[PDB]
Amino acid sequence: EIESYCNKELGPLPTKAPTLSKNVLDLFSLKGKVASVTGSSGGIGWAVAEAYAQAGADVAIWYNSHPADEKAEHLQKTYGVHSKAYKCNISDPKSVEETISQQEKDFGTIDVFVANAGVTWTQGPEIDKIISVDLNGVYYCSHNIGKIFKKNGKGSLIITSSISGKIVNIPQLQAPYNTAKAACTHLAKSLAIEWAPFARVNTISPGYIDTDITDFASKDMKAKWWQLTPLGREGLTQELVGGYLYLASNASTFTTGSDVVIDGGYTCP
Amino acid sequence: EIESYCNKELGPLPTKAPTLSKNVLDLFSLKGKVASVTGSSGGIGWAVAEAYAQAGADVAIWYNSHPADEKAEHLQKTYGVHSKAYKCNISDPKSVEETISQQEKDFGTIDVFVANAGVTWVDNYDSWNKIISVDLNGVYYCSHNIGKIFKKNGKGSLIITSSISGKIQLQAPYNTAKAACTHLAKSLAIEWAPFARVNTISPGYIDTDITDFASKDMKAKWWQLTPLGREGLTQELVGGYLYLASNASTFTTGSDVVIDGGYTC
Amino acid sequence: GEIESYCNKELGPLPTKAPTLSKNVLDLFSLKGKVASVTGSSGGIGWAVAEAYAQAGADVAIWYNSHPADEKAEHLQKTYGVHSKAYKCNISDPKSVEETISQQEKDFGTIDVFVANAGVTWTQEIDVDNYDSWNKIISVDLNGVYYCSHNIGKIFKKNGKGSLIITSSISGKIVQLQAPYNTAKAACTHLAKSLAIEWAPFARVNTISPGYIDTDITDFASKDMKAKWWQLTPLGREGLTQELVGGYLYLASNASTFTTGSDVVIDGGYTC
Amino acid sequence: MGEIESYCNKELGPLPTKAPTLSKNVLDLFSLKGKVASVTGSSGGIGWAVAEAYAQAGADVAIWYNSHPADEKAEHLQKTYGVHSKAYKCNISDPKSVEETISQQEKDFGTIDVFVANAGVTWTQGPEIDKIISVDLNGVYYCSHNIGKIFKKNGKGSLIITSSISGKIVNIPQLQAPYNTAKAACTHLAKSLAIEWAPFARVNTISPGYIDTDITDFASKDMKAKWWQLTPLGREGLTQELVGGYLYLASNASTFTTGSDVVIDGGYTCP
Repeated sequence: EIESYCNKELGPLPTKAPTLSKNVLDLFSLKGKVASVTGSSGGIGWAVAEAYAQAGADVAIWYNSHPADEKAEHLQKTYGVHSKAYKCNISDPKSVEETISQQEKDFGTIDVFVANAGVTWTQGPEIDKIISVDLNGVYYCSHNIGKIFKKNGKGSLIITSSISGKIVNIPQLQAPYNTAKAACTHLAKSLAIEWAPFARVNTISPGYIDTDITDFASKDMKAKWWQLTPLGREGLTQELVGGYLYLASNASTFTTGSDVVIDGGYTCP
Repeated sequence: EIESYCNKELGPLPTKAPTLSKNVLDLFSLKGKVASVTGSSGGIGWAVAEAYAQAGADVAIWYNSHPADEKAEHLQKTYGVHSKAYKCNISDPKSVEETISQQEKDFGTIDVFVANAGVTWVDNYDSWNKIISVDLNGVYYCSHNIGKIFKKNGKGSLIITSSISGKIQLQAPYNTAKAACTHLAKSLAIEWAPFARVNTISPGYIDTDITDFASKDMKAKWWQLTPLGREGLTQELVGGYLYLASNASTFTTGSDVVIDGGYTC
Repeated sequence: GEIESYCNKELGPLPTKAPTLSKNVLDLFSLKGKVASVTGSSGGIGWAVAEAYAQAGADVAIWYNSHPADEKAEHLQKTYGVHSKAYKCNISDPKSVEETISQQEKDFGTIDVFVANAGVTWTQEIDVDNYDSWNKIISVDLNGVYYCSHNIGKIFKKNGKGSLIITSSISGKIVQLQAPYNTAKAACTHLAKSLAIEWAPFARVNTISPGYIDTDITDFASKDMKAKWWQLTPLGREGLTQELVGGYLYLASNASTFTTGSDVVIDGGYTC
Repeated sequence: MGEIESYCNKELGPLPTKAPTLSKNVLDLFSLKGKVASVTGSSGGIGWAVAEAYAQAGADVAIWYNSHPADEKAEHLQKTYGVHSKAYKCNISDPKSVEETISQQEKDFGTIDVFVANAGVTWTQGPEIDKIISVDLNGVYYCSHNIGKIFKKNGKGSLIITSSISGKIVNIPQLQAPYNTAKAACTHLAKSLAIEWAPFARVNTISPGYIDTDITDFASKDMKAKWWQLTPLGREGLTQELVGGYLYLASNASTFTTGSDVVIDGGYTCP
C-alpha cells in the first residue's frame, strides 16, 4: 500500500477526489455552510461576511470595539441566512477559544473560516507608514478551528495576508520592509500539510484597497500607490470578495497551500 | 496631475474603478460575454470551455486534427449560447491571426481568452524547437491578436495556462517554455493595464488526457508528494478559470493562481 | 553508495570530493592550461571577455558570423602567446553549432570554459512583421543558447570539468521589441538553473547579468534614452566592458568552484 | 538636455559620473597592492581565510578579535606576505568599541580601502537539545556606519557584508522565526548603503551556503548528510571557495558592482 511523504494520516494513497457539481456556478455556493469571519465590523471582514451571506452561508461576525449586531441582523433581513455577532478580543487565546466554541454550538459547525488579524499603527503627539497584522490571533484562531475541521473531516481556512510591496509587520518581527507575508505564508503552508486529510488552507494577499486599513493615509501618500499600481488605482473591497469566495467554496477543492494575489498588479518581479 | 510610473497610457490617475454588481454571484456571470479557449477539443481546454458556457458566455472552441464542431453543437444545445469550433495551428502565426479574426467577426467581440498551448494533447534539436514554437510562440501569437481586440474595446481578460508536461532530459524544453510564458504574462499585464487583465493558471498533476500515458508506478510518485494525496480533476480547475475570466477578479492582474493540491506551490 | 542525492542521483555516494585548489587566492584566477570558447567575440562584450581570458592565460576559440575575425585570434596569439582560432557559425543553426563546437574540441583537445553571449552579440536585417522579430529573437537568444549547451555538455560531461557562463542580455532595457528580448532572457535564466542541477557531477553553470554597458550594443542609443539610464543607476553612469571582465574571470576560473546556479549582477545598482 | 540630476542620491552631481581608470590587464584588476583591508571576525573561520587572501592579494590587513588573541595572525601575515598587518581587540557589539577601533585603524594604516563586515554567530544550547543560528547585525551596523565616514572623506571604498542563503535558517535577535530572516535584513542594509554611498563607495553582500568551518563545528554527521543531499554540487564548500568572491568584490574587478548579492552555495538556492 502506497503511503504519503507528507502526512501518513492521509491513509493509503490516493485520497479520493470529491464529488463536485457538474455546474460551475454551483461550485461557488455556500448554501448549507457556516462561515466564521473575524474583523467583520468594517473593512475587508465586513465585505467578506456580506458576500458569504449572499452566497448562501450562515455568517458568524466578530466585533470588539463597536457592536455589530445590526450587521448580523442586516444579514438576516437582506439574505435570509442565520447571522449572530460575537464580542471577542482577538489577541486573547481564552476568548478566541471561548468564541469559536460558542459559534460551533450556535450554528452546529464551522465550514469556512476567514482569519482577518486586527491592525494597529502608531501615533504619538504628532504625525508627518507601518501597519501591523496581529498574527497571534491568527494562530489562536487556526488552532481552535482546526479541531472542528478534524472532527468533521471538512474545512476551508483563509488567512488574510499582504503583498511584499506594502510594509506590513507582525508585532514580534518589526522591520522597515514587509515581514508579515513570510510569516503568514509559513503559517499557511504548514497547516496546509498538517490539515491535508481534512481541510484546505490558503492566503489572500490584498494590495492597496480603499478601506479602513489604508484610510489613514493622506491623498499625497495614496498618490504614490496609484503610480506604482499597474491598474492605476486602489482596489475596492468588492474586488477581493470574489477571491474570498473562490477559496471558501467547492470552487477550490484542489487549492491548498496557496496565496492568491489581488493587488492591481503591484507585486510584479 | 499624477502621472503613472508603470505605464503612461493610464492617463491622469487614479484610473476609475469599474462598475460592479453588489452581489457576489453576479460577479462570476459571463452572460453577455464571449470567450475563446484554445485546446478545447478535450482535456483542460474543453473543461474550461464548458464551464464558461455554463456561466452564460458564448464560447469559441479550438481544435487540431480532431474535429470538434459536435463539441460546439453540444455547448449550443445544452446551454443556450452561441458556439463555433475553429480549426487552427497555434504554431503558425497566420492561422492564429486568421482564427481570432474570424472569431471576432462571427461573435462581435472577445471578452475572454484562454491560451492552453502548454496543456494540449524524434531528434532532440527538433524536439526543443517544436515545444518552444508551440508552448511559447503559440502563446505569444495569440497574445498579439487578442490584444488588438482588447485594446480596441477597452476591456478583456487573458488566461495563460502553465504546462504540467515536464512534471511528467525531456523536461527542459517544456519548463523553459513555461518559464518564458510566466515572464511574458507578467510583461503583458503591465502593458495592457489600460484595458486588460492578464493572469496565469498553474495546475498541478491533473488526471486528464495529458496524463493518460503515465505508468501507475509513475502516478503513485505524484500522490505521495502532493499534500492533498491525489491528482486533481479538471472540475477543480474550472472555478479558478471562472474567477479570472469574470468580474469577480477585476482588481487582479499579473498574478499566478496555483491549483496543485499543495505540491509546495 | 550510501548517502544518495535528491537533486542528481548521478552524483554518486555523498559527499562529493572537495576540489583541490592553490593556496594562493591569486592563482585561482589563472586560466593557464585550460581552453575557453567565447561566442560573439568578434567585438563588444564577447571580445572583451575573449581578450581577458587570454591575458588570464587560456587558449581562446572565438566566434563570428558577419565580419570575419581570424585577424582578432591572431592578435590574441601574437599579443599573449596562447593558441587562438576563429570560427564561423550561425548560432541559430543547431547543425552549425554542433560542427563548430566539435571542431574546437579537435583543434584544442578540450573545452574547459564556455560563454554564451548570444544576448549581447549583434547577430539577431529588415524585419518582415512583429511575428518575425519574435521568432528571430527566440531563435538566437534562447534556442541558440540551448544548442550551445547541449554540445558543450557532452564534452563537459566527458571530461568531468566545465564552467558555462550564460550572459543575460541588456536589450529590452534599451528600446515594442523588448518583449521578445526579455522573454528570451527569462527563458535563459531558467535554462541555466536547470543545467546547474543536471550537470552538477561535472560542470558549473552560472549567468552574468550586466546593466547598461557603454559598448557596441548601445552604440545607437540617443542621449535622451541614455540619460534616464544614468538617472536610475545608483552609481550614476553606464558600465565599461573592462568592468564586466573581472566577473567572467571569476566564474570561468578556479576562484568560483563552489558557485553554480547563481546570477552575478554587474549593473551599478540598477536593480533594487 | 542640460544638467541631469540623479533620481537616486543627488549628491552624485550632474550625470554621468566619470568611470574609474582601470588596468587593461584583468589580473591587475584583482590586485590589492596599495590598498588597506579591515576584516572583522578574522581570528575565526571565514574571516581569517578572507584576511589571508587579501594579504596574498597585496593588501595591508587589519584583523579583528575579541576572545581569542590574534597578534600571532597579524605577524604571520607580515612575515609570510610582506604587508602591514595589525590585530585589534574589540567587542563588536559595543558601538563605542567599534568607533575607536576603526579610528585607531585609520591612524595606524593611514586609510581603509576595503572593509568586510562578519557578524558574530550564536546558536542555542540547553538540556533538551543535542538548528537555528542567529547573527548580530548591530555590529554590522556600527561597522558600516563608521567605515562609511572614512570612505566618504576619501572618495573611495568597498564594503562587503557577509549574509546568508535563504535555505539556511538564520535569524537576528530582533527577528526570531522558523525561517531565514537575516538575509532580508542584510540585503536591506546593503541596498540602502549602496545608494547613499554611491558617490564614493561600493556595497555588496556575499551569501555563503554550507561551509566546512567552525560556525558549523556544532553539527552532527546526520545533519551534514542532509545538507549534502540538497546541495546540487553534493557537498559542503570550503572557505578557499569563498575567498575568490571576497577578492572580486574588494578589488577593482568590480567597479561597476554595487547593490548585488554574490551567492556561493554550490547551487543550494534554486527554484
